[PDB]
Amino acid sequence: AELVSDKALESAPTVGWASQNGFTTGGAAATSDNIYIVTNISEFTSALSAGAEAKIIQIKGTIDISGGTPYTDFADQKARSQINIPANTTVIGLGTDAKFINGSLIIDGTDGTNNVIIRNVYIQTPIDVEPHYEKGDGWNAEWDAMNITNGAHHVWIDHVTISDGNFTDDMYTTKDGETYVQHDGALDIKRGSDYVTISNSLIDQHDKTMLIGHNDTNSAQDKGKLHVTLFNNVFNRVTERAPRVRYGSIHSFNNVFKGDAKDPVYRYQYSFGIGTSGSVLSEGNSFTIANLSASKACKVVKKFNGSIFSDNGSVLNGSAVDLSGCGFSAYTSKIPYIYDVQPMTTELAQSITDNAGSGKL
Repeated sequence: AELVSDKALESAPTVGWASQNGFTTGGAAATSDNIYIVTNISEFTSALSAGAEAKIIQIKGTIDISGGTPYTDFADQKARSQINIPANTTVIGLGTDAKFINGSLIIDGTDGTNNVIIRNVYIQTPIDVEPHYEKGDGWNAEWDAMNITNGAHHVWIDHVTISDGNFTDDMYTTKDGETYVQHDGALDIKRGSDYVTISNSLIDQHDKTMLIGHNDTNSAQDKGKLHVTLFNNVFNRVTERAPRVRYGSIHSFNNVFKGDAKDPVYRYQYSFGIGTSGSVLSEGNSFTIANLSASKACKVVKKFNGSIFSDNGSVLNGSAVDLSGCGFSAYTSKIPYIYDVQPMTTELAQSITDNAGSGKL
């Protein structure tokens, strides 16, 4: 098909881990036969069947992963809603409304998948039709909006929006006397995945958001991997994990975090979660948290079994913050790429907010 957007051939920026130890070009080298325009789930999976061949898949309108048939149970949702994105693929949205609903985009390196670009698309978090009950935790949902796993590497997520959208948590029902949680994580990066860059994106209205590194049996294999760079993104009405990381090394700069500690649906808990062997370098980030005092600024970061966290130049509710005394160890590994961290002013925060998300490429 014809290439509508010339911007589709662009590779990841010089800044970011997705451009370290190799480049993330997606399907920039695709032949005309591997350039597609898809308007439904059938055309989407057909295009994806090109495998590792460089391919550019242009999304037009809303793609219903369920194909119009609601999932009847877990097995059904597992069998039909998880869409694998193969190596050397660029999934780019056309215009202002490229969207995915009722499913998950999976970047699974178990088959060697790498070099993937997901850009200018909106992904509504899936609703698990059959949450499983966990002894001591209650109902737990299984599916996320996007999952990077099993060693997938060199992934660039740009101008993407992930939101609970049409079904927010205040709409949850109850089953057997417990809140029937049907949303799981939003964006997960785990199991040895590496070299990822998340830019100009928006995650809006969601609880358990971004988990980098999962508590697995042989997690030591995550050591020295899961390097993720996040810049110019907006995390709005997100309860927690932006991200919560274990083993991975996160570089989060000039992002906007907006929430309310008394939000009636997505009550802000914290932004950065410092888990086992995880590290986070926060720079020039903007935190606008309603009902959060400057005296409790340390609440933007939460310590789990990890220790490494450093912040430089961030601001909370219009005033600069000093988190050096929050109880964490210094982030010392040197960032390998050149990057421009600007002072977090009211205007920068506004610009980031105005530009973040899908439909703004």
